[PDB]
Amino acid sequence: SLQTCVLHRLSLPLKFPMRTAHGHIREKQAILVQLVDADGIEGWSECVALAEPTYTEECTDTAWVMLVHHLVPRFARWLRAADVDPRTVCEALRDVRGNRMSVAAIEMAVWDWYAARTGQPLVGLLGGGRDRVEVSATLGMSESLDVLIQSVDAAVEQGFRRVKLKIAPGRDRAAIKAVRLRYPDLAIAADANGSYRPEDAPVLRQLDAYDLQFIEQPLPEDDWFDLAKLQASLRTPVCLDESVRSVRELKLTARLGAARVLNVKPGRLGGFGATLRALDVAGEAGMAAWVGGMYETGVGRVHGLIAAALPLMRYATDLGPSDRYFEQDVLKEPIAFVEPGVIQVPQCAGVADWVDRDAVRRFSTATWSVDLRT
Amino acid sequence: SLQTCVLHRLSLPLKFPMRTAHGHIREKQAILVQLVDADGIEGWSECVALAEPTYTEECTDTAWVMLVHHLVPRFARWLRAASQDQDVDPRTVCEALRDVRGNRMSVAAIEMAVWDWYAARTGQPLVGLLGGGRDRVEVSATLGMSESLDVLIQSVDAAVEQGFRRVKLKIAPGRDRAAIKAVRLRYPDLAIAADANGSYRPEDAPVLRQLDAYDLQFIEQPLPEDDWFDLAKLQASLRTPVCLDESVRSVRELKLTARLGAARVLNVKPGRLGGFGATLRALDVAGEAGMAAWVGGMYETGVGRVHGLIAAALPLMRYATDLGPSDRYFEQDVLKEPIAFVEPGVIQVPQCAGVADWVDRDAVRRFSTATWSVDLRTLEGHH
Repeated sequence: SLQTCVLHRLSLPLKFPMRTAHGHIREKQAILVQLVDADGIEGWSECVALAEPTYTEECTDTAWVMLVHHLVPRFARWLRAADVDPRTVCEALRDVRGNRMSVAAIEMAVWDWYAARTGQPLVGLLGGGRDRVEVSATLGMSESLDVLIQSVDAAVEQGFRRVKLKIAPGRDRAAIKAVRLRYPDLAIAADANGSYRPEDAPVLRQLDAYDLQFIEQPLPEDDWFDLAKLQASLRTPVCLDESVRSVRELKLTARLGAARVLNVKPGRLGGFGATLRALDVAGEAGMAAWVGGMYETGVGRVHGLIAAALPLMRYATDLGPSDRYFEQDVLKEPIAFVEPGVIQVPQCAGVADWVDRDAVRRFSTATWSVDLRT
Repeated sequence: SLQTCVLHRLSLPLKFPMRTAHGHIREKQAILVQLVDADGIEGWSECVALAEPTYTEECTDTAWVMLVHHLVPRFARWLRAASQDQDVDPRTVCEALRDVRGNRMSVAAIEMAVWDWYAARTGQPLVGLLGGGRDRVEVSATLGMSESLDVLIQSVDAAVEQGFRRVKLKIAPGRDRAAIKAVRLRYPDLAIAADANGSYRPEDAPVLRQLDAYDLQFIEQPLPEDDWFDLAKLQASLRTPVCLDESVRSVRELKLTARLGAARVLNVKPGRLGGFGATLRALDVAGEAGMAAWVGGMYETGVGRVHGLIAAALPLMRYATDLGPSDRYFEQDVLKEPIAFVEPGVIQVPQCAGVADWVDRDAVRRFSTATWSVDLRTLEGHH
């Protein structure tokens, strides 16, 4: 008996404005979806599209009109044709190409609502066994090795269980060697941001000595055949992030043996059902995965942490505590470490009771709603 | 220099309702991009995004905000760069937008209006500017499917009587072999293509293989956009070329297609690919790979249709275009003079140094549901 869909557009000041090409990003623009049934029971979710289409093609502005004028009307029409199963929600959105982050916002709000409605932990409905998740810190490159080392020192001293070092041609082996020299037992992964070419196979192979968890995006996006050849020659798992947009590119990856680890963003995949399907494909291929982040508000952070509880999510998540992102977030209690470098998996039956509604009112720049029966 | 950009959101009544997906609709929404320089020289283009995101992920609503709030500001910033100081080279305009992912139909509208402005500024035919040699192009007709084989054959005769040099039949499992067999027997020498719109699955391969007996020019989009290896295996099993349209959105996807042997024919739509420069890069790669290409349609207004016929002049565009005369689609279009056959089934390639002079300003104005203008030097616009 879902009755209302309310879209909230928010701007939250970032604690640590991020550098871009021509300036800086100081606010997180996010869209929260709030679903309300006839009895007042709610489910919420966050569309993770970023303000500018620099990381994927969706951005807050285009997500907003996609929800308002296309996906919400479709969802309402589908509702008006017979209790609701959150596993079937994407059937309403059958005919829509891409727009997976806008689609995810609807689909995840419906799961969140259904957890609230049934009073069952959302993580339990999805099949998440893990009770706590380890968290990684990402470290930028530095021309100075001493500066890189200090950044690792500071991370380890803040509790972190994994570090992920950015690397690139001429700025890889020296750094990783010096880090592994200093911390023989630390989990270290590397992120190459597509800076290597197939000729660099021997350099990457050289890194096998350091027992990296994975090397993320070694080659340009869509160098699929080159990637499959490169992974065949490396003992270290290749990890893909933006190269795998959908369950399809995942099947391509599996068939070619092009990578062994996935950076999963449930919103980018199109929601919880899509994440579960991806983990099925991945598990059958003998791959493993971890949850990456999109500097989410606490609503999306909660859902990401729940996804990180899923069995195949064997590596550390990039989702840190709220206070690494925002001075003030949208939850009554911020997400925080429960042990150094470790976060408790959210056991809420839906996030709604955890939302600070005064904080959502204050950060809102626009609101739009519709009666789903109309 | 270029001083103003005006975006026009249009709604054009159609002669009769066009087929949606599961519906029909009365009116074609379109976005035109208009650029004006300090001397009053103009370029136009059409953003080909459809009203619903059912063919690709872009639609009218999202393309409008992408243009207003993201791409036009980026383009203004680039126009003020020292390197655009004396000449604006349309070849390089995509560098203003190099940090945007996807959004290729919105990107293409910028890029193509700049090409168009540049031809008008230099008084050179846009087609020669892009290396398009053909002087004329042949035109195909798309025929819907009916559970009546009579309706079908009647539709085919009607297309043929009108001179169309190809027919493309809509097909689906259970309504494929019978229609094609009948048309092929009746028309032994007619170019026939088929468009499956993703209606087949890998288990249907035996049915599609039965189709090789009819010598189709291609079968378009046989499978969903679900798995590249299913496609590769199907094409390897078929003597008939597979044609991809929406499955190929970029030159890199075309590289992968060719590497997989997943298809042999490309439906080119410059807007879907990211503009004229992207289209030339796609044709390079398709020709190197042994693929044939042709230009498809998006129910374009006159602006988009003119630009699409100019791309269809390019050397590798070896098959007929789906871009037919204005009047098949609209009582009143945005050109002073409708696009028409020069001979039955044939259209003269536009020789305009830009389409600006051909635009009916009154029609553009009547069909406008929204209009946004911006001073390109400052960045103040209004509604």
